Amino acid sequence: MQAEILLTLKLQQKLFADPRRISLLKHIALSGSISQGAKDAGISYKSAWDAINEMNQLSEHILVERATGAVLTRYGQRLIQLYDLLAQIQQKAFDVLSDDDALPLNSLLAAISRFSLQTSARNQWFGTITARDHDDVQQHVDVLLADGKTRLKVAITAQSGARLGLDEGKEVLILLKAPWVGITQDEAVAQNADNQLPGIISHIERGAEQCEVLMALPDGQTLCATVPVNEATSLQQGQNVTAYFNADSVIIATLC
Amino acid sequence: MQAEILLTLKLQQKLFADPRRISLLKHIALSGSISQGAKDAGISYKSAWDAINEMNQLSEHILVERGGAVLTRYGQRLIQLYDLLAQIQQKAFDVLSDDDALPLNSLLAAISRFSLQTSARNQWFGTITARDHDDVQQHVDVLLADGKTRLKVAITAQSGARLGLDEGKEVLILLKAPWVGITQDEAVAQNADNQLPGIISHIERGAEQCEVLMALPDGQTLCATVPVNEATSLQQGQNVTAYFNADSVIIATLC
Ligand code: MOO
Ligand code: MOO
Ligand SMILES: [Cl-]
Repeated sequence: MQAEILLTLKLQQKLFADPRRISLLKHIALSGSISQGAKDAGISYKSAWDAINEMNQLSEHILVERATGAVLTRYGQRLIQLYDLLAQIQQKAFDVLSDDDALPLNSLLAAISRFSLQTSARNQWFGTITARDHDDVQQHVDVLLADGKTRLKVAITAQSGARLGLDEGKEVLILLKAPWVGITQDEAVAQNADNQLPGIISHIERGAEQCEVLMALPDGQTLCATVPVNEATSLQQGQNVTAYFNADSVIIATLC
Repeated sequence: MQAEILLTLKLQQKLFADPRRISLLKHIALSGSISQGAKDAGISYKSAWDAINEMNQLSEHILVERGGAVLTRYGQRLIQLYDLLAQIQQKAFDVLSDDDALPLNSLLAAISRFSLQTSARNQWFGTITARDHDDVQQHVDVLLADGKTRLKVAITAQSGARLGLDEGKEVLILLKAPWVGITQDEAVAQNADNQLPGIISHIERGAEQCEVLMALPDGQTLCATVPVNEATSLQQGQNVTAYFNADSVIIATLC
């Protein structure tokens, strides 16, 4: 149903971790024998003793000493935890980024966001940092959406701006939680916010305390916003509205 | 240390992709022919071929075609997916390549470290303990990785289902600084869906904004961006209560 990937780990032009090799380090921890491990995994205490004296060496920490004066070392234990994990990634990055005509939309950042974690934000957009100040506490950056026609002002702490490398040209991902988006026909109300997105209500579902207003954007895309009732009562479908939100109500996401 | 990660990819229990088959396909794209495309990589012009149609054998497609040989849409893709995965795994290694800095052996905690990075100054790992069925906006309750403090979050119904946010599900809590206030009027604190008592450890004053750092009983640090407007009585080493609402937090889960 799938395919199997094998993680080979080379350390300074040579070999360090082979699937069969990690199998040895694990079988030597469950057997506790210099050989029984080499045995419990298709090796002959040779490709095993040779792949170890050369594995302890290449490694910055002995992975298996003797017994008391075949036993491992904490670092040998972390190597197993590390590899196995590095093995899990593969499968998922592979399971995701899976294939074909069905899913695909952009590259690197756009593709990593596909297997990486996912957020509850109903509005996620890709853009590019076109500017940024240098306020000692809170800074503001300008983002030009992948549509090259939409501008947005976002605010983040300086420590954050510095670590994500939000410099000019940086490709980002705008995470806007539906509740941070307002809908209005009152161009005045929309114009008081830092961000405005014109559009028409393509759908409106009214709950008991909240309402999910879906807005069709000139893009074709849909902006989602959760508006209370005492604010989303006059709103109707097919109406020309304007989504608005302030710069401090947005999260940024970069690979850095 | 100073390590490279060569990636061996196999399907149907057979060598499908290999760094060499890739350099084979990449040079076929550079030279345009299998002929040169072979030497410019690693001999056997007279082998590469059964190796290219063996992959055309393993995928049912025809990775590479044929004056000379031109890659396919599936050939360049498979080339981009390998190289892509080649980076991902390289990073994953390097970011994680530590001596004692574990992501709680959680794919989540681990993935979060090398994959997309967010600007939220407050990110805590937790586990969903509950969730309602309200049609429009639901509410999930979280129990952080300290098994004590419970948070309450609000998400759209589609987000609740699309992520599988049910009991036991592991999540990462994203809380941007500006959505967190810090008071002492228990009336303000108790009024917010969320409240976390602490003690101010530092206060960065600015022309209009302040950056208050409160140390959580955890021993960590919560960060809030407070308008000097709402930071007139805030001082250092003071027992305060940080507060935020349920609809001001984003959840990040796996798949
Ligand atoms: O599901 Mo959200 O986090 O309200 O956009
Ligand atoms: O630095 Mo922020 O204000 O948590 O995105
Ligand atoms: Cl509701």
